Amino acid sequence: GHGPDPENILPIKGNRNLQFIKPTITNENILVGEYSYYDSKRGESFEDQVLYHYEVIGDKLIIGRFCSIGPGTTFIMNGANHRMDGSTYPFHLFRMGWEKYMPSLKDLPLKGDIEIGNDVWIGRDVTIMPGVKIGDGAIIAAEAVVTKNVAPYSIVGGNPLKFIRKRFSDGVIEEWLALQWWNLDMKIINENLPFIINGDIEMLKRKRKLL
Amino acid sequence: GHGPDPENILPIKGNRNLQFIKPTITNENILVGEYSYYDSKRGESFEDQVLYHYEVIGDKLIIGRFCSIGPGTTFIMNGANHRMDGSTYPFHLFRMGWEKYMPSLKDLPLKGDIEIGNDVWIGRDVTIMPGVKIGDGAIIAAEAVVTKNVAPYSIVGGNPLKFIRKRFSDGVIEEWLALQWWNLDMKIINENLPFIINGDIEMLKRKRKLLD
Amino acid sequence: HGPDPENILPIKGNRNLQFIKPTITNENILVGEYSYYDSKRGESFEDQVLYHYEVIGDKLIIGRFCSIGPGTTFIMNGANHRMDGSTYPFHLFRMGWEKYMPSLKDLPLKGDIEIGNDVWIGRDVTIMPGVKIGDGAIIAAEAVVTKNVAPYSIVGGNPLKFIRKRFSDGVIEEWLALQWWNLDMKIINENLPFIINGDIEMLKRKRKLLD
Ligand SMILES: [Cl-]
Ligand SMILES: [Cl-]
Ligand SMILES: [Cl-]
Ligand SMILES: [Cl-]
Ligand SMILES: [Cl-]
Ligand SMILES: [Cl-]
Ligand SMILES: [Cl-]
Ligand SMILES: [Cl-]
Ligand SMILES: [Cl-]
Ligand SMILES: [Cl-]
Ligand SMILES: [Cl-]
Ligand SMILES: [Mg+2]
Repeated sequence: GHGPDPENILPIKGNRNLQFIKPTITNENILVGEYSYYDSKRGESFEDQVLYHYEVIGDKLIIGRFCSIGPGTTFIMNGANHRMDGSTYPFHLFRMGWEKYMPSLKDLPLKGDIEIGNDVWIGRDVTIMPGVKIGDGAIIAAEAVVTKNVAPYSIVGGNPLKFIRKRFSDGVIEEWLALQWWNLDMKIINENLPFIINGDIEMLKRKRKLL
Repeated sequence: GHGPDPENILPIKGNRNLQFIKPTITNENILVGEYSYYDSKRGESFEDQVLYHYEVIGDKLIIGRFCSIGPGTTFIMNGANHRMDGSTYPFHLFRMGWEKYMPSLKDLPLKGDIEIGNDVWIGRDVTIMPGVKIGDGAIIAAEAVVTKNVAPYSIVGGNPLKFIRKRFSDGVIEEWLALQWWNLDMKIINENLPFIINGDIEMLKRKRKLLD
Repeated sequence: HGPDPENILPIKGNRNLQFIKPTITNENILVGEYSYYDSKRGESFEDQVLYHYEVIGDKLIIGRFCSIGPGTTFIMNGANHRMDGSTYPFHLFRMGWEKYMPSLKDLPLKGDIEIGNDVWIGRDVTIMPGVKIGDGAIIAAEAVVTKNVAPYSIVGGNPLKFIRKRFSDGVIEEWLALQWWNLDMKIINENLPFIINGDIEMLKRKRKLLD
């Protein structure tokens, strides 16, 4: 059985910062696929990086498989959102007669769930805004503030986020998105690792005898 | 008078991070209005977020009332601004003969006070540069670097700062600025609170027309 | 006359501002005299050098009399992954994947980070791999240096933007021809009132009688 145990929190026995995210999950509304890792700074858990995530709001954080999440990467959820109709001041938090002004969930600018695809490389100290969707194979530069959606297999970075370039031609991206090697069994992946790594997409298609 | 005590440092039960700024001010030249709060990370003091702030400079940091100041927000004052006529190296700091090369403040590029208005929402990890004016009701996006003045009731963000959009119409902004609910008595603030929150500016305008 | 460049803590009472050169213990880090690091809480400069691995052999070079603000980070080439297909570092987890380690040809290595002399680097700046920064250049705070920085130019932001040139083209050439940082400390101490007040025309007179 080539490969590490995806349920083993600390796969690299010399390393104590790099953690497989999935088996560390405790909270709800957080779904992280197998083999996705978080390379922490001082050993902090991935969930500590998830901020403003209140069960009451119901927003979710979805991360696909085989994702590289750099140290300091922050996920800002909808809890950070202030009401923008009149004053942005959350009077209700202080109570003492102001709890009657408790906002409804429909009074708040809810941006939705954060969805991160598979095989995603997220640079160091990246901050991710609420409602952001990130496509498979996407690359996010370090120190980037992801203020919008990121296309599959695209390189982006900066504050606010800027589109740098697309990794492969539009046709090639289609083939990767049609293949979805991350959803295959580990037996198949291990037998296809060379072509996945060197990006020989036209060999993977021969490897998978389709109809 | 309903509402929390503005003198109360930690006004929320079971919260050790969100603080009322004004009653924490120990240092000078930091003028912060009532109800303006700082939601700290590890419970750190607001003043610790104020950098390069030396008293003799008379450099002032002004913040209005009812401001939301996110965690990690730092305020860069003039202070340690190196000379830019030649070498930016601060020789005088190391002394041992170099102390005579202390820059005259006439030779220093002072930008002036940091002035932040009322009802301002500043996101997490924002950096604010010297001499920056921020108008009432503005919104600073998270991780932003304020390198320029921010117009009242506008949304800004980025590094360097970019203008995103205006919060409301020009006419509606004028109505808020003519209102100045933060400058009204707490009695009548509570009396207008349901409208201040849902943004019923038309009602607020009517209430103030009545108050003449 | 002046401070001792071999003194780790040049200022009495200051436990944060360090001379970088006498603190260096690791390899491939070359820092000139009088260049200092004004740390947040006393941390060593080397700790601000990230993804610096011996197996790559990339170097960090910094001239003399550089001001480096707190939180400044230097990102080296050990960060980037293979980008031909999957950016997932399989080889790290081993257990049958160690064979999939990428060669140097497979990696998008950007080279060495070279910073000149008399360079002012603001607080919380991040330096990307392969970046060259000219002499006298000023790096604004919070900036992410994603490209080369011309000598005596002011830059900042993420990604890096060009703000302005400090002096005219002629004056810049004159500073670059002067190189006061290469003069003997006896000569520098005689010219400090001119190095600081920027009066370079008087320096050209003085260098003429020196040459
Ligand atoms: Cl919760
Ligand atoms: Cl959604
Ligand atoms: Cl764009
Ligand atoms: Cl190959
Ligand atoms: Cl300037
Ligand atoms: Cl703009
Ligand atoms: Cl009153
Ligand atoms: Cl190493
Ligand atoms: Cl091996
Ligand atoms: Cl010498
Ligand atoms: Cl002078
Ligand atoms: Mg930018």
